[PDB]
Amino acid sequence: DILVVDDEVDIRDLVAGILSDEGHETRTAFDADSALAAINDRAPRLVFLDIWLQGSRLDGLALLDEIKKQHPELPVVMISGHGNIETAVSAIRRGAYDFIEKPFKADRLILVAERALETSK
Amino acid sequence: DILVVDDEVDIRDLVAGILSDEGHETRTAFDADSALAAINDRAPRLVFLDIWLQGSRLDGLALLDEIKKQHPELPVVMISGHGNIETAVSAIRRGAYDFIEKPFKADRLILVAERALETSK
Ligand code: BEF
Ligand code: BEF
Ligand SMILES: [Mg+2]
Ligand SMILES: [Mg+2]
Repeated sequence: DILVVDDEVDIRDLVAGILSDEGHETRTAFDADSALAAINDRAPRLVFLDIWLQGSRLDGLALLDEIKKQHPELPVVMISGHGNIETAVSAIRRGAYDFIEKPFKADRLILVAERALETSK
Repeated sequence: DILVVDDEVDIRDLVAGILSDEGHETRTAFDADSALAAINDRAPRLVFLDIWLQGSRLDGLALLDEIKKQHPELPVVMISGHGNIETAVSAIRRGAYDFIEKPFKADRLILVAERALETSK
C-alpha cells in the first residue's frame, strides 16, 4: 500500500495514477493531519511526502519526523520541488529512504517506490 | 584526529589549516590509495572526502563505500563542489554523516567536524 501526501491535487492524482497503473494500491492525503489520520487508521507500506504543505500544521520534514518516531520501520520518500542539497541531506538523516525531485519521470517514481517497498512489510 | 582527502593542495591546506587552528590534529591525502593507506596505518576519528578525485583509482563516493565497509564506525563527511541532490542523497545513504558544499564557510566546516567528532572514538 502507498500513501501519497501533497497539498496539490494534480500531484496527488499524477503520483497515485502512475503507481496504480503499475499495480500498487494508492491512497492520498493533503496535509499532516490527514496523513497522520491515514497512517493511524492502517499503516501503509510506503509514504510519499511533499515538503511544502500549504495550510498544513506540519511541513513535510516535521511530518517525516513524526512518522519515523511512531513507525521507524515505515519507509518514507520525499517528493518535492523545494529541495536543495541541505534539505535532501536533512531528509535522509531524519529517516527518509530517498528524495525525488519535482519534476520527476514516471520510471524514476516507480523504480524508487519498488526499491522502498522491498524494504517494507 | 581528522583525515582530509582532496586532489587539490589548496583545498587540503585550507581545510587542514582551519581545523588545526581549532585544535584538531589533521592529516591529508590526495587520492583513494593515499587515503586508504593513511586509514589502514592508523584509523583517524573523522574523514573529510572530496568526490572528484583527479587521477584517483576511486572517486570519493566509491572511496566512501570502501571506508564504511572496513570501518562502519568511522564518520565520513563529504566536501565537494560536484554535488547535487541525487549525489548528496547517495552519499548519506552510503554512510556519509553530512555533505558540505564548496564553497564553504570556516564555521560551517568546524560545526560539522565537531558534530561528527561527538559521534567518533
Ligand atoms: F510542495 Be512540495 F515541497 F514540491
Ligand atoms: F573535486 Be570535489 F568533488 F569538490
Ligand atoms: Mg506542496
Ligand atoms: Mg576534487
